[PDB]
Amino acid sequence: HTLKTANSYTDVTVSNSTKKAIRESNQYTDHKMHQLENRLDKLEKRLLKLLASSAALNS
Amino acid sequence: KSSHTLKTANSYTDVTVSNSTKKAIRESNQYTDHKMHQLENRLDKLEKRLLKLL
Amino acid sequence: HTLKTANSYTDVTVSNSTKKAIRESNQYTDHKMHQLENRLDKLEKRLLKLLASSAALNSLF
Repeated sequence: HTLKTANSYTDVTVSNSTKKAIRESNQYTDHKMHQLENRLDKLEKRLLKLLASSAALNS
Repeated sequence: KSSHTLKTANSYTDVTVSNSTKKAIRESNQYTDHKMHQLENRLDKLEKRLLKLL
Repeated sequence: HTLKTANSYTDVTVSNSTKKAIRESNQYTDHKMHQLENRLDKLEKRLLKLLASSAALNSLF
């Protein structure tokens, strides 16, 4: 009786814990990828500048 | 009966919880590798376009 | 009771687990993001340099 009840309480709580961990870690991930996306957006705009600048250098 | 029962149940907890810590770290590390491919591919492209442009 | 004690042990163990997995996943994500940031810093620097010498050449000419 008691062994089965504890082990099932373990199973259900553990399974909720696994979800919460991944949920929270994957949200941190999304947070860091956003920061590197912003950075890549800004790079790409700088490259677009150099492109026009290069074509203008010809002459 | 009951210290035997407490002990058995805690041993169950220990192996189940640790496997789950490992499980959660594996899936999150996988999701992160997924988001890293897309970021690194974007940067690969940018350096390629700068090199071409040069 | 034995059940109450077993379940309390389970709650502390699981809570410590959640904290540990999140910490370790996040440390991973931090190392992978730091590597890219490094790559990205080098290119930022090259671009600023190429932009200023082309923006200089334009002005001169």
